[PDB]
Amino acid sequence: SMSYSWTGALVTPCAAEEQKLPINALSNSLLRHHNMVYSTTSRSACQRQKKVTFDRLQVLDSHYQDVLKEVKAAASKVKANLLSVEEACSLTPPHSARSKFGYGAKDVRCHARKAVTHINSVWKDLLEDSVTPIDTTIMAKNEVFCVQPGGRKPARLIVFPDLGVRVCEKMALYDVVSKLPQAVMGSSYGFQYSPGQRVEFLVQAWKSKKSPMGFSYDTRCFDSTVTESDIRTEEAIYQCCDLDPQARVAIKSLTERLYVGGPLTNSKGENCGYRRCRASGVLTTSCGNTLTCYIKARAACRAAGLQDCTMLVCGDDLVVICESAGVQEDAASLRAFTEAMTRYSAPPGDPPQPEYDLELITSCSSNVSVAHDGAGKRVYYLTRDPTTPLARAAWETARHTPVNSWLGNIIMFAPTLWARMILMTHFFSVLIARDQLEQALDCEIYGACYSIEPLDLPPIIQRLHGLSAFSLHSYSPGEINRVAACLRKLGVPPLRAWRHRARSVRAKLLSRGGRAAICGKYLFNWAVRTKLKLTPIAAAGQLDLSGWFTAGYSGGDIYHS
Ligand SMILES: C=C(C)COc1ccc([C@H]2C3=C(CC(C)(C)CS3(=O)=O)Nc3c(O)cccc3N2C(=O)c2nc(C)oc2C)c(F)c1
Repeated sequence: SMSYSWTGALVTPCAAEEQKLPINALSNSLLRHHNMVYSTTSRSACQRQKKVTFDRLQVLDSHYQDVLKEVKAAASKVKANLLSVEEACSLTPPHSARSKFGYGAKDVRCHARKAVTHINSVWKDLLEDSVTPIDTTIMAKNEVFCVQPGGRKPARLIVFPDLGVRVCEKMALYDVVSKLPQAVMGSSYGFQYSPGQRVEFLVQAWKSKKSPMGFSYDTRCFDSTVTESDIRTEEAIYQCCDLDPQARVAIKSLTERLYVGGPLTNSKGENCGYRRCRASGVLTTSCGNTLTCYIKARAACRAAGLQDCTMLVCGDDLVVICESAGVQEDAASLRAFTEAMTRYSAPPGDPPQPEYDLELITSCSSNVSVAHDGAGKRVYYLTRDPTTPLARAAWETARHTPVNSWLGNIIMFAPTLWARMILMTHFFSVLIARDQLEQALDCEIYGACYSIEPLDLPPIIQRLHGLSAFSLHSYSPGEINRVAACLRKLGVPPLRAWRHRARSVRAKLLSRGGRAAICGKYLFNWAVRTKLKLTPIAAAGQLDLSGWFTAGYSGGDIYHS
């Protein structure tokens, strides 16, 4: 079966799409080489369509079936509930795509009668029709990157059903996709961990091995590798739970009418083609991808003869750490792993490489690195190449965007050199300049949208990373070099310039008192030689962070609050 078939109609925009980073004084103060920063647009959709379109050959075997049985057995212990229309409405993001039926996200969030009447009709139709494919829209994502001269990445494609259907997905499946993944994959389910917990997991997994070896496995176009049988298997797993009778009907209908495939319509209403793989923009994308990746990977580890594996799975992202059998044996085992994954429909982009140092493994864009606290104690933390974060931060300074990656990056990468010295300094300075310090902003954590107050960053950071996040120094030479080269590449001022700026920002924050002063004291202690004593933040204990690290929701149109 082909992942997609196409009619020749274009993937079309629904508004003008700005291509190049605009010139703005505040954005330019972060990053000057604006010609190297671009947004993907519908203009490159054809290139992406070509890449994501291929035939899937899938052959399953006894290891695969053995793992599937384990998963179904674990699922049978789960109880999940329906959400009410009101509950589902409250999970809809404020800038969720408008319905084609005359209402938008705001109407959903305020339980407007036109929205609710339509939602109720969609629900009824799910209960009454289990077969007619549901329409989806195909759009080109507008995402910002820095050039790497094949130059520019083509746009990723998002495929999503109508707003009314999305609310019904929440009613049928929000509780399932929030509970089931952790229950059936246990410690391997990556989205249950804060950043601090994720680094603890990876480090302990590595340390526990006599002679560790690890790798990341990069499936080429994972969504396109997911077969109709994969998606029906997911449905069978969902049905192992104790569910409400109406949920069972809706879940089957959603599977058969939406998740397994369906027609692709552009923003002009034209038929673009037909999908027989994973939809990138449905509630079950993260759960389904994670389950499918886990099942295939766990089976493939057995096929590969890998010894004492520890896996960490987040959607299509897979890390395995295991006991080395020797260099040639390990290399052969990774070839066998790849052959198994390939048989299961998931061949690699880049072939996996065995790594014998933890820092060399990249997972969810990130690698483990080490710094030191004030007493010379090694502290592990997750970092990443800052290029994309910085490029997006510059864009988000020049233009108002619905969701701010910069805030998510500060939250998730708070212990890093670059988040601390550059992102914190820049954004506190911009927020002060624009008189926006007190304003909550939308960002994403594991794909769910949150409204977060920047003045709450210090206790958030303490909870996610530990108090040491405000005291790290003596970073690794390789990390320092990577950041430095990024700054030269992008025309970002050097770190010592940011330090000078941070001293001013800090004094301004301290002068304001309250939460602002806590931001000055804790976030910018690094910028002064005469340091303040950083004691545990009282507010940290009081923060309700329930649901932050429960499940992944990228593509699933979820808002938490
Ligand atoms: C704890 C760590 C420090 C390391 O582990 C992480 C770190 C971050 C995420 C979140 C996020 C990001 C950007 C952020 C921070 C700005 C927001 S985020 O937390 O949602 N990036 C990434 C990646 O760069 C790579 C993979 C997945 C995601 N993420 C997704 O959820 C996601 N899934 C899809 C299909 O696409 C995306 C963007 C994650 F899941 C795991």
